[PDB]
Amino acid sequence: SVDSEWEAFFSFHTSVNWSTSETQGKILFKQALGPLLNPYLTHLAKLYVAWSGSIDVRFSISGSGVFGGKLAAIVVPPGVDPVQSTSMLQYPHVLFDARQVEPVVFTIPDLRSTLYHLMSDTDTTSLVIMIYNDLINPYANDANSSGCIVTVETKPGSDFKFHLLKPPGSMLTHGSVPSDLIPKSSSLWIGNRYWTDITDFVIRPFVFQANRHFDFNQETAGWSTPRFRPITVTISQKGGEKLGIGIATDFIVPGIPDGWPDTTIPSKLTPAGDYAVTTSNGTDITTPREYDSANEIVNNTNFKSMYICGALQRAWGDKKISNTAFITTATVEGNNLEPSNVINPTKIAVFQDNHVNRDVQTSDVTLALLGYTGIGEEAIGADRDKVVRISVLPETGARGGNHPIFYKNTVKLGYVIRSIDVFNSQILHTSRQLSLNNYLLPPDSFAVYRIIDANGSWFDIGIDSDGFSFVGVSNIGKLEFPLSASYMGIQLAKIRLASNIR
Amino acid sequence: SVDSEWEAFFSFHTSVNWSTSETQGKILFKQALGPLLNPYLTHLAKLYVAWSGSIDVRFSISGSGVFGGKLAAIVVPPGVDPVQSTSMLQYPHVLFDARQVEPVVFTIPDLRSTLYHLMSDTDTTSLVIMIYNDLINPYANDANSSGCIVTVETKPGSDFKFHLLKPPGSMLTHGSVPSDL
Amino acid sequence: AIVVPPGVDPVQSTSMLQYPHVLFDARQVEPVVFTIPDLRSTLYHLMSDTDTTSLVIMIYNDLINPYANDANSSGCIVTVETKPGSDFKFHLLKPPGSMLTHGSVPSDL
Amino acid sequence: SVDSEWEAFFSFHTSVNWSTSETQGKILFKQALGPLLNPYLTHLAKLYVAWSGSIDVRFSISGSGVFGGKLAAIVVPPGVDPVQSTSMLQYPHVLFDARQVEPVVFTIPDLRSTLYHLMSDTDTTSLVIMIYNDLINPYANDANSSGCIVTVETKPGSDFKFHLLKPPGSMLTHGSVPSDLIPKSSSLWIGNRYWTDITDFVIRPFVFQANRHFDFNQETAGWSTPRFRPITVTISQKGGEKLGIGIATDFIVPGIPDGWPDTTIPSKLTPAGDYAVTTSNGTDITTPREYDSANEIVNNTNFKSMYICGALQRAWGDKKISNTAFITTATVEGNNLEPSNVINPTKIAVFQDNHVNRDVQTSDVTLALLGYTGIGEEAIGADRDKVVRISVLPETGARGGNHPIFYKNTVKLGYVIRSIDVFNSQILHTSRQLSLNNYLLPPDSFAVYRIIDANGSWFDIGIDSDGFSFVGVSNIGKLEFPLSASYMGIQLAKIRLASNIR
Repeated sequence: SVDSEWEAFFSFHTSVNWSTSETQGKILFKQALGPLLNPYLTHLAKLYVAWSGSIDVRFSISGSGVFGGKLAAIVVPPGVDPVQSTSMLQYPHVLFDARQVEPVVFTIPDLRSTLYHLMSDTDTTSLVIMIYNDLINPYANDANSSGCIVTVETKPGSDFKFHLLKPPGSMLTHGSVPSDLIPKSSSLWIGNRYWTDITDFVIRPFVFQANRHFDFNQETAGWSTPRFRPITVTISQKGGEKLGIGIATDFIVPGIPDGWPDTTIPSKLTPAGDYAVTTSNGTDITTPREYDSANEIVNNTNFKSMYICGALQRAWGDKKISNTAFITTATVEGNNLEPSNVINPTKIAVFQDNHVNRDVQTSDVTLALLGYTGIGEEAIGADRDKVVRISVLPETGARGGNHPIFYKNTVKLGYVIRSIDVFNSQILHTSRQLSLNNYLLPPDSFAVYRIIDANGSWFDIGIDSDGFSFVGVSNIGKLEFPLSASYMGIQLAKIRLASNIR
Repeated sequence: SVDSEWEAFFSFHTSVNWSTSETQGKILFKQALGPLLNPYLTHLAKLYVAWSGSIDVRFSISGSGVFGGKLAAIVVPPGVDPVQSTSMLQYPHVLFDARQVEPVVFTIPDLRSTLYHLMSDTDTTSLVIMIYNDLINPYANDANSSGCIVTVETKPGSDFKFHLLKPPGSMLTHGSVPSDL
Repeated sequence: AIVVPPGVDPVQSTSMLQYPHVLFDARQVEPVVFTIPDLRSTLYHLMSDTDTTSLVIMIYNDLINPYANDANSSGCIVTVETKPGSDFKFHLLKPPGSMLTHGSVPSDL
Repeated sequence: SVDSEWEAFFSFHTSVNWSTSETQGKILFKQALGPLLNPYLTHLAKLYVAWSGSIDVRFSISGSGVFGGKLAAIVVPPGVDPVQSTSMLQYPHVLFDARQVEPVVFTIPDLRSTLYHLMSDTDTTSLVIMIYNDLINPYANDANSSGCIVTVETKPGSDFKFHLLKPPGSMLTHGSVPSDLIPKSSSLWIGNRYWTDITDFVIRPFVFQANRHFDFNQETAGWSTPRFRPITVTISQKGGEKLGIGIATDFIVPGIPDGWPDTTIPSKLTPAGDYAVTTSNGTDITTPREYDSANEIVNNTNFKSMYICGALQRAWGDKKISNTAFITTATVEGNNLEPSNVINPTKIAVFQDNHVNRDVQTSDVTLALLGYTGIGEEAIGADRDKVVRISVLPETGARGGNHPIFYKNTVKLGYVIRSIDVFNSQILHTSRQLSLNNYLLPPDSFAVYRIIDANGSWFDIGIDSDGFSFVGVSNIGKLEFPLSASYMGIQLAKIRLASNIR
């Protein structure tokens, strides 16, 4: 019928899990006006610049005649932001019961300062829901008793109409919706500190990483392009023995080579020892911890905590066969190698095949990345003292009841056989976008992303205004890895990201 | 729209916890007439000296289809003060069920001796609620079994309008609301 | 010819053309006259609002000439006139002297 | 005004370069009906399933009062496909002059068999343009005299309206528009046979490649996932010396490991010779060709044409240090290594650190990819005899006046210093899609893609129904590499892809 059928039916937006353990007064939908709500509108809005009117919002719950409880509805005017307190209720509101099978549908009228709302106006009328009266249940007791879900649909109000038709091509002055970061599919994900695909999650209280990490304003504390490619550096043949300290050749960070690893040696170690031990091979898996016993040991081997990497030797004047490569970042005074945490154009050591005293100079070329030195079960990047900052220290603490995560990756080792992994802050594909794009997100509203395994388990992940990953569970566990994700939008970080995991 | 939007929507007033251990007949809202009810009115009243008409009162409970019980509603005329006894019920009343999801909204009509109510008149019409029939619950037993809450909103009746406009500064003869200690 | 809505700034690339446009020929002796409709966020535009509707022109198809060869072959000029639209009217009458909050046009250096 | 402003103005579609050397009668717009034309419609159509009516088409040329020539317009009914012959004109047509400054605008009325057109119906009314009378120019002479361009816009006809509103989520039965393959940006492109970013184009008459190559029907002659990751194989320690022949561990091709290189040794060579020569180092660049002279030589070094790759050794029972890796695919009868072209679960050789006669077995683990053996200026994959087929031989000859290309990549070498490159068939990101998606394209209509450097140069690339890259120039040259692409749609491969390069 009408060429505007969407301007008629209802589209789903989001839904939340109202738990019986959720104390009186607690926000549930900080959702605000603006065509960013409904997807159709949001899509259509790509062709205009002007919007006005309101948006109807139908939503309901599936309460059982047993339950009892009431939800509140309040239309927050522009310029104010709702707080998760009670006082919010000393405001004209609309009570709402859990039994009511009839889904409620009211409208968020647009009160405006201007005539027409510029696409980007993030300051508009808003509506919210708060648990008036707790959710009671006749068979209380232990654990998270229960709690039903609540959905929320959306339909463009009647009085809602656009206005200014933009001419195609004239780049948008603001930024697209952040619901386009993580790829819907677990397959191609891969860490940002290491080119391996993720295979697990890390529930932590703190997170820190600058190398290849990008901010939401496109800025980056880092020192390297959001991609993994070979590292080409020119080192001046020392004539004596191993040297290090070789400045890069072509990178978007004066000195500090784009692609150069992350951490540094956790102790004033020296460069030497052939196949330096860490004892017992064949004695596979008798070893994790602190060397397990006297005979059997867990860590030494001289150049420990070193980044292994194939490498093509230059030749300058002459002499062949690549041969080595063992790197990191620290000060190379003498034949020692004290660790620096601050990274500058004077801390890039390596190992070589220099040789011959004519003092032939400017050796090598390139080297990649393959492994690292088996420092026990230390998932690289778990301590500030080990992460190398260029100046600043990008991080994030537990905002709201949410906790920060990492992305348990996997890093091959050498001397041993094959093992150990390493964390990760941003799913590579993300950073990639961050740097190449430019969005808009409230410094208090994450970027709700749904994750789901192959059974039923599912949880949400958020994105910090800085660019980190958050979770609403105290601990997550094992789940079928044929994972796939999705995007919801934004929600005040002050609310937990529900999940049906465990 | 109307420069009097408050004279339209409902504002919260107070709410109480109706427990299943609360014996038959027990007051819950000794609340009385007078602009002191709704905050908007109460605030606006600061500019007048005269008020009249009634005030509508919407309020409800969130009962579960399981529960059973009835609440009573009674409009106590001025000059009398409700007692927490049963006999109160041998008076025209309006029964009320815990299941009813529909929130009730009736009015407290202003019966008056005078023409216009002086701001301070603490002797006016009044409304109250009493637990007609206990609150029963199929899974009784030990401790304070359970008991749901009940809210109460307020909206200025239609026939409610002030009257005498006081000139600013002329100190108020009575006293402000104690909700400021 | 393309009418760029407010909040965006035209780039000297091609993609600009994957937008509703109006082709224009070099032969057409008839001078074209269209309007730049004002789409606005507010009700009335404050004198200083530098963020408004906009129009632009881009060379769709190169300028060809049957006698090519060396040097800057040739190339003709193009003019542009202006007339206040009908629906264009002011609104707030400022009282003299009340210093202007913004700044005069730089065409006076 | 109208919430349907697009249903009013005109949108650009495509334009062509009408040359004065273009002989009488030659198609220029095989364009056919269907919302796939206009982008707005095409986009909107995502929400329906039914469309009907016609589409208006405004387009014109910028002819100079000097020129002379006429273009023809013909509305080809459904079920027939226009031929690039003259006879096409013995059909009711509409003549068209080069001088006419007034842009013509007619409609392609929808004649239909059914009531409503199912989204996928590729058999509908169609319109085309053919050069009635050559393009004449008073100052003829040498070279490609001249020739002006012609554009073509589109606007949804009035009588054009959709019909069936599909419910979201119910996966589309057909396939999206192929205008979404190549990434708009030269940056992240990288070859499909090698993980290096492209840096040049190869104008060739023939093309062949199966490994990591995908068809348009999602099928692949290949033997490996459209991605680059380490190759893990288990080889049975021979006890004697070097072995090879080790079956994979986990790949979607029985035997043939996913990721295993492409070509094989071009001669019955053996496994030996330490730093086997190919003479003169330091004698840099005195050497390309056929060894240049007696003293100086260009190719031998025993294990020539071998794929170099770091590799982590297993250990089975015992004994350490990775150490080697040099691979390819051929039969390993004895200590010889004759080349097989046909690849089966019995042709995967390597080099090792087996040792000790207890006959300790099942050695190694993994190995990656770094280099190859300097076979002169041979851009790997330039001869059928060198490319390894699993059974079939995917390729493409010069369809129409168009020529096939490759993607001159870059592959590091060893013994020398650093040099030589290698071809490539599909821009990786492409194959990636091909395998993960499912589109629709006429076996005679490419996928027009525009390429542009940083000056002005620009040309088009097409996609074969099989999945190859084509060009409309006999030779392309050097151009500023800050390249970026785009997508147009589809055009009968029988037409050349114009370009403003050279």
